[PDB]
Amino acid sequence: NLDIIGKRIEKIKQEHETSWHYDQDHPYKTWAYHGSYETKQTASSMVNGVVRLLTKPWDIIPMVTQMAMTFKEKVDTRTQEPKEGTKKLMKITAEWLWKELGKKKTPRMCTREEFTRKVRSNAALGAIFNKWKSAREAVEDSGFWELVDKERNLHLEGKCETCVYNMMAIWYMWLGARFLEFEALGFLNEDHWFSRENSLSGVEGEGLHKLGYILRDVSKKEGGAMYADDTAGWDTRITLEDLKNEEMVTNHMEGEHKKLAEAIFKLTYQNKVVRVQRPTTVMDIISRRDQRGSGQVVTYGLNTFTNMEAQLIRQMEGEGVFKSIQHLTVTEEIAVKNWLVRVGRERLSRMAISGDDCVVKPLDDRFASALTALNDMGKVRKDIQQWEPSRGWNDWTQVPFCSHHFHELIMKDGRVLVVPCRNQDELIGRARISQGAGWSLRETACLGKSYAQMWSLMYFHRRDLRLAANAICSAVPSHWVPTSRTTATHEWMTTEDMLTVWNRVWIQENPWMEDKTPVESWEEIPYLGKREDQWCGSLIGLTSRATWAKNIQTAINQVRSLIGNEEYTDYMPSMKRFRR
Ligand SMILES: CCS(=O)(=O)NCc1ccc2c(c1)OCO2
Ligand SMILES: [Zn+2]
Ligand SMILES: [Zn+2]
Repeated sequence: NLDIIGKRIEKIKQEHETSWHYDQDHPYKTWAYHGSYETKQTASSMVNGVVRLLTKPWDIIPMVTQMAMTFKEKVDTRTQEPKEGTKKLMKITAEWLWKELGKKKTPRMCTREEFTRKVRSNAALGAIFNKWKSAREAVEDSGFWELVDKERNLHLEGKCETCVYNMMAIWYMWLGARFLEFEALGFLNEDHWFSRENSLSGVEGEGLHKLGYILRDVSKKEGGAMYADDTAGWDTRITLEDLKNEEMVTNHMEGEHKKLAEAIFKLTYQNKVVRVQRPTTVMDIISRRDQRGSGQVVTYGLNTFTNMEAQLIRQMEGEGVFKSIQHLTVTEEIAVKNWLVRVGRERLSRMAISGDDCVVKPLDDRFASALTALNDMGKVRKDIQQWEPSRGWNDWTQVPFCSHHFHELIMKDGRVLVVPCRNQDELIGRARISQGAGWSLRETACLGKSYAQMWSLMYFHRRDLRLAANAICSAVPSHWVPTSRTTATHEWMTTEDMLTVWNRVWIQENPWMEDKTPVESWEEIPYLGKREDQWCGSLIGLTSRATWAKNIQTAINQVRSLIGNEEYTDYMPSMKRFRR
């Protein structure tokens, strides 16, 4: 308790000595409370005018228009200690999994140089505003690095002063604490520990154009249904036993790195200090030992790790490797170890795991009712009763993964595309939203262009999105560079011709495409069936959509008149209906 977190608490106390009060009407039950102090402040979603003016039919669709308008009683819950059998299953599995992930990789520290480059190219590192304005300024000023140095030597000493979370559920830290996290644990992401090649279950770096092909490869295995169970609030169900199995990656480290990594896990992950906005407006300084509250990129890799572990154990339960979670007998331990050594890698290859999101094709359907370990680890399924067997999927094209489903699409020349899809109202509603202040018209146009190029590359098979993408690319000056403020692979972020990028992604670099004959025009690139396009939210067949398509040059010219006298290209004649 207070020996590890007290210093951080002590320091915050003295910075607000005029306001410190141990409030008695504090709402916390599962968080340890320490005190309050005086503050007063809060970032709503803004509309992208360029995308909205070129998507007029969706102005009257509430599922689109409501997305631009507008659980902290789940963070204040507790997770029971797993049983002795469960804790043993997790420890054996975690030990084995870190070794497999480590066979072809070397843990190493990430550099000030690597960190500096990251900040000088807009990556959502989740820092705060004070002493310097932005991340860019702090990184050039040598004073920062002396503060970083002071904390760094404190961590080597086994102590912490400034590594404090700020709730808003996204936990921002100051850039310094973020650096020390990245230096110790960035290697998991920077060196692709959760690539499919390295982890067998993972999809880190894979790209939305690969995920369908990966699910179709899992479908080819002999076994039962495909299970895709969502966890209810994964980050809140991370136990202290989970955080200790994750820390075992430090067993693979040496020297300084081992000590620096050990301090991130001990001082910031397995003990936390957080400041929260309460409107009754004070700042509450609360602590807890468990739950996930790391940088979003370390969170992704450790979520993937612990999800891989949890699903191998659920597979062991289905296959009868152990009888009960109450207690592992000495000979069950050797059977579990032996299962891992004998079939562990095969069983990883039966899964696609993206942080808290999984798809599992088990050996058979005993998996569906193998719920004792999953429930006792705290990984309780969403939208199904605790002990009701899982509903599996019989067809890989129906399975949900990373907010998508996947279609098999046959080109007029016989070649097979596996394409990503989701309800079209979600895609159009997201492209009509921006975040943050001070957007110029040019910056808004360049964000519209990023969405349009993503649609041309990933959702070309949706009639409405290929037309809207062509319209936006026609309305934005041809040489203006697509932008984003918060940055999977992003091949649409480019000024290269989108047909050339489509050829590179879907033909040249596609390992599931044997014939490498380039496509010569957009008209060779197919759509979903008309009925399937409607099922997935198309407006084809509506009067509003027909008027929009017919009159699209008038909408393009409205946006061109607002942006002014610039160089534009007409992309509409890439589509048959606008080709005379
Ligand atoms: C290929 C470019 S397009 O999407 O603009 N034309 C196809 C189409 C238009 C109207 C329809 C339809 C299909 O089915 C019902 O009404
Ligand atoms: Zn610290
Ligand atoms: Zn679809």
